[PDB]
Amino acid sequence: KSDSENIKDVKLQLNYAYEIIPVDYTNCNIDYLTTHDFYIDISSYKKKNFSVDSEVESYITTKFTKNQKVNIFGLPYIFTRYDVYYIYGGVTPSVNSNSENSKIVGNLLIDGVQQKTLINPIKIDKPIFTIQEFDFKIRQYLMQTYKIYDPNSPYIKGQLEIAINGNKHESFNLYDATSSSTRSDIFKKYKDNKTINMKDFSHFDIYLWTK
Amino acid sequence: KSDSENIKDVKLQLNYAYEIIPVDYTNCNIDYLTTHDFYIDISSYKKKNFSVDSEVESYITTKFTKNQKVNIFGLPYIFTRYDVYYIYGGVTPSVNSNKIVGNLLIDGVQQKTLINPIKIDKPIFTIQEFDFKIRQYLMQTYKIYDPNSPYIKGQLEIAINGNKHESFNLYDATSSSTRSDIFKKYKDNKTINMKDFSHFDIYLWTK
Repeated sequence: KSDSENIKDVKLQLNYAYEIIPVDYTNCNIDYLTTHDFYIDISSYKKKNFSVDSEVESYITTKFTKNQKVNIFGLPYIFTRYDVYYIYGGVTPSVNSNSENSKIVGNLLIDGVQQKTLINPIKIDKPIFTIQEFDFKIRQYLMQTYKIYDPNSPYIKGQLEIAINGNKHESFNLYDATSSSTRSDIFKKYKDNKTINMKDFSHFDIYLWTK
Repeated sequence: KSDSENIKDVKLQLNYAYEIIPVDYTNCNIDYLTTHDFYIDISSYKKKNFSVDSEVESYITTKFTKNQKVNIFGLPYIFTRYDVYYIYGGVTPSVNSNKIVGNLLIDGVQQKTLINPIKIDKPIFTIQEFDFKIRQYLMQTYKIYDPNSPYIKGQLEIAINGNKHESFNLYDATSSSTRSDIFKKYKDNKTINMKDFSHFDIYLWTK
């Protein structure tokens, strides 16, 4: 009865996955490090014992050390009866007051043609941030503004490209899911804990396609 | 070639709606009050200008006053580009101060007796907070809103000392219900004093 039914279901899974409140805490202590998990304390914020378990890919926790202060910006993929938030990656070194006021500019292209230059569509206050934080915020902006995950929008393909000084153009599929994808499935990509220093950030490009 | 689509679609809307981190803040200043909205400041928490707009039914904000301190526990129903959380109800007075037990029955057979599946530390709390925590307990433990679970009907009954108990439908959604549709019930800002809370009873059915 249709040839676009699948992309609609894919968009539905993405719209649901990203319509969420992130785990956002700054200047938190790394209580313990395992081969693939960060165990971070956020008890001071909660006023009761509470931690965050950030699961990552190999050789990421080795970049950190116990009792180092870090910032957390991760999307929860599951909830349990315990006072612990479960996220993938989203961990960066906290190196200052975390009150950066840097300008974020980007280009929005649809079907290969520039539509507008986005000025501060999103805001990031930390000097070092994860692509997860940038990705979440930009998708939310796109969801709210261009309805990119609405079944009635013409967008069925899209990429987010982040330009970093040194020809490093990170590129991510904006329609990265199947009709069966859970938040865990969709967020697993963030286990690489990919991080960018705002000072190395040049701009970003959003490529949306209708065919 | 789809079977039992309805109940599954209803469960899906609910599963989507309740799988969220709530707007939870304590000792917040009421910056402004309109006929149906509370505009509460949470900037000190967000380390940036940020507010919460709690929409409620008539004559609820009239029970509060500008600059009174309140606690917030509400479920966001929409996200926008602005630094404002949008919820229904979830507002209680912050008190100088600042024992949940019940049973669980499935298809008439009591499975859990006198359990404390959730925790609320406020001496006064909204039924919204209680309801959210109970549903998360049920979603986590029994996957009550997963289309592949057998639970298709349910009631959450709350007993209050010296008062009539109240019962709430746990599958209160249609196949086209948004988060706003499902959370609209919380606009009554129904609240309970912990000291008056007696116990609860959860009933689930597969038939």
